[PDB]
Amino acid sequence: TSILDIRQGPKEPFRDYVDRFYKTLRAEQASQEVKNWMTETLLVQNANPDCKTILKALGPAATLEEMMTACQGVGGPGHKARVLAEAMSQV
Amino acid sequence: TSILDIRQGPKEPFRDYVDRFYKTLRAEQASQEVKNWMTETLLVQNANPDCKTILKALGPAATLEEMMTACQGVGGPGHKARVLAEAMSQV
Amino acid sequence: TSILDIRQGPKEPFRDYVDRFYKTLRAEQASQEVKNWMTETLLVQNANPDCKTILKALGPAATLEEMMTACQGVGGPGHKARVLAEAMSQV
Amino acid sequence: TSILDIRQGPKEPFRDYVDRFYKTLRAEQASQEVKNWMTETLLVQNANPDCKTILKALGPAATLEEMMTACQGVGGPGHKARVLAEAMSQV
Amino acid sequence: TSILDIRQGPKEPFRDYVDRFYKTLRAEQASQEVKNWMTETLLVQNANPDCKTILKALGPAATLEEMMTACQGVGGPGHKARVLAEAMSQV
Amino acid sequence: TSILDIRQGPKEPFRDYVDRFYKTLRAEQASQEVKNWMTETLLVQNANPDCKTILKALGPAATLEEMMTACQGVGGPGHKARVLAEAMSQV
Ligand SMILES: O=P(O)(O)O[C@H]1[C@H](OP(=O)(O)O)[C@@H](OP(=O)(O)O)[C@H](OP(=O)(O)O)[C@@H](OP(=O)(O)O)[C@H]1OP(=O)(O)O
Repeated sequence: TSILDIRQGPKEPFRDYVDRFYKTLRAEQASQEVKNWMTETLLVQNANPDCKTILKALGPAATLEEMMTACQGVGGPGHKARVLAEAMSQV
Repeated sequence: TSILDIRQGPKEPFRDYVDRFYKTLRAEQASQEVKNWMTETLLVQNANPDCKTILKALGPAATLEEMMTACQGVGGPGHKARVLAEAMSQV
Repeated sequence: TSILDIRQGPKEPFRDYVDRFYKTLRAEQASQEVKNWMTETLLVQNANPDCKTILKALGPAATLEEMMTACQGVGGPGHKARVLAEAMSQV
Repeated sequence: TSILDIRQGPKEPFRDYVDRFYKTLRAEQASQEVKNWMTETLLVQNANPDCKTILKALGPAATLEEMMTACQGVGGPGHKARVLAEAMSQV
Repeated sequence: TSILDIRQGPKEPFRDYVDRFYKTLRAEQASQEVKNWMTETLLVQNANPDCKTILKALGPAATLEEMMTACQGVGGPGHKARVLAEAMSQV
Repeated sequence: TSILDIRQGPKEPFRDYVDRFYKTLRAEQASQEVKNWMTETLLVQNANPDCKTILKALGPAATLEEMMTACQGVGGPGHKARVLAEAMSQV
């Protein structure tokens, strides 16, 4: 069980993914700075596309609470209705 | 396990979220007034968007039974059909 | 675990909700008449909107078998298709 | 646990419902003829609407294998697509 | 637990159904030729309609790997979208 | 439990499928080169159609991280909305 393998499922909510991410990070053989850099790269690098869109919309300099607050709607009725409406609109 | 971390899932019903909220609140090192203020801030602050819409519609001075009664339809067939209909209508 | 807290989930079928309702009612400190009045008030008062619509359509003087028979379709394919069709029709 | 209480869930497949029906019937205090009559009344009487439609379409003199074969499509993609198409068509 | 009772659920994937089919077949009191004939009759006879369509499309002289390969898409997004599109098209 | 039997479910995410694939591969009686060839044939050969489309789009010379990164969106809201939009568009 390594940190590079923690990938977000297509239907897994973002909070469970980040929970598994830090849980695996606490059990990884690496220094503190390396764990911080992994937090700044792999946590967003290994997300699902539906959340990588919103996380890419927040841009850099976004805190963890802002990311989780911005992605906790993915999956819910409003987000699915909006995504389907945009898909039918553009196609 | 802290109180600031209890966040509502995108598909979790509101009643389970408030149940976990008070369950974690009973096991938090804080005075009574602090627990009341946390109840008045974090419970609505850390909800999912689909319920934050209705809770924002009820406005302040709304009791817990009014919130739970107003949000227990989120997820059900009628709410999903209405949200999808509005999404197709505006887009 | 009190009787006032038994609320129907947005996706829970009506039969499971009434099962939990009577199960909790048998373990509540109240007289027989009080349990009957609770059966006549809270069981319909604390239902989800999708079932409160049909239970409101049956009106008073409706037996338990009539309620459960009228609400056991909520969630199924026909009910979801009809609700979505009405939502698209009115919007 | 009585036989009159075995009701089909809105999303439960017909085979699980009839399995619970006969399982409860084997543990009911009634004679053989009474169990046969219960099989001929309650098994179809206490089904969900989506299956009561097809079972009503088969009419009487239909065997158990014909009922289960006719209702094992309820829930699947084809049945949901057809029901939704008819709902959008009539509304 | 007999072999005639193993029926595919409306939402069960074909691989789980055939797994239960052979698992029950190994524990059935019948000769080898009888088990082969049961494999050639009941495995396709007792499938759900959504898979009986594709298995009927493959025709006879189709191997097990061809059946499972042809039916492993039932349920997935592409198959549901195609079935719904055809349902809306014909209705 | 053989390696030829590990097939991806219609709703199983790709990461769970490849996890079971390597887990079963580590417990298979075969040399290293044979396990590598099995990795280069069966892992893509025995996928579901929704992922075989994207894996066929990546073409050969694609690494495992590229495959998993390209298929982790299958199932999510965006992929389902896009597939449904294309299905309604072509039909
Ligand atoms: O009433 P159901 O037949 O069980 O329909 C559900 C429902 O889909 P729809 O509301 O779009 O019909 C779920 O949607 P949610 O609101 O839970 O999001 C969806 O789950 P996904 O969100 O993952 O799409 C799930 O689909 P799946 O089979 O892929 O789990 C699908 O169930 P059926 O596909 O069995 O209809």
